[PDB]
Amino acid sequence: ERLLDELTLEGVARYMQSERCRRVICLVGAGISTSAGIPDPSTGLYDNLEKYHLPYPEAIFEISYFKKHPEPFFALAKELYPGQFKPTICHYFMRLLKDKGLLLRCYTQNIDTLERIAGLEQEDLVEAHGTFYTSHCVSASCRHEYPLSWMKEKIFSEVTPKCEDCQSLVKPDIVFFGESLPARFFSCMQSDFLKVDLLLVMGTSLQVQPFASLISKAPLSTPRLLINKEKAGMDFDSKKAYRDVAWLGECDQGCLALAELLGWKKELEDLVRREHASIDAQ
Ligand SMILES: [Zn+2]
Repeated sequence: ERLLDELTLEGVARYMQSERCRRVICLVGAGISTSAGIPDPSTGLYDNLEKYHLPYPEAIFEISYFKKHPEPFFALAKELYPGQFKPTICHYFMRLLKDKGLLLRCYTQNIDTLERIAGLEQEDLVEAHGTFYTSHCVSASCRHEYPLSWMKEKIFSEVTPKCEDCQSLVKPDIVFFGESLPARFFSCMQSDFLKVDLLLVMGTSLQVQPFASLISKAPLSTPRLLINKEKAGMDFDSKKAYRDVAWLGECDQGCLALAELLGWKKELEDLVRREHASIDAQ
């Protein structure tokens, strides 16, 4: 019955080498980007906003307030926006899955675009909270699109981004409070998990819905691995535990350990130093 030899990282790895493990879905959150300097989340973000004199601290990420007073959001973005965008070991572990024909999807809660920087393409990605990768004019008759290079220079230069056709405000394609999740999230979830062979859940405690409910959409036999600072969301320990495995610690170290067990570690670390060097050159 059990598709896993044993509820360990080793059994996951062995399963990953069986003929039956063809289709892998990654579900990732803020914990896969912390080691890249991206924040988030009781990290204190809403605790430092007095200088923006907001009606309430969360207004800085609320769509209706943003459309009226975009300047706090874009000043906050400049302040928090990292000096470089270098994907983590964990990001490049997921690119190996893509490169070996194992990645069905990466569903991500993150907006930092590191999955794309690491080499995942749009077909590979479900950006459940949207992304800074692209931005759009907020006027419904226009919706002119702007790339990250454009939005980045506007934020760094402290120039409120305005549309070059109609002068309306231009917003990054991230999901603000008051906005709905992208259609791509709900459409892809309808069938992606009907026949997935493994769920890899990394850097999320599965406290956020409807993203957390994705893990219950897989077949009951599909093994599920959690790489996270804390156990949550799965049956690791009861008398009925049969398919869920928890590795507790930082996402990067967990991916390195999984890589070693598959014989992927050399290939992975060689991808990291290489890609990080290209980024420093730019
Ligand atoms: Zn416009």
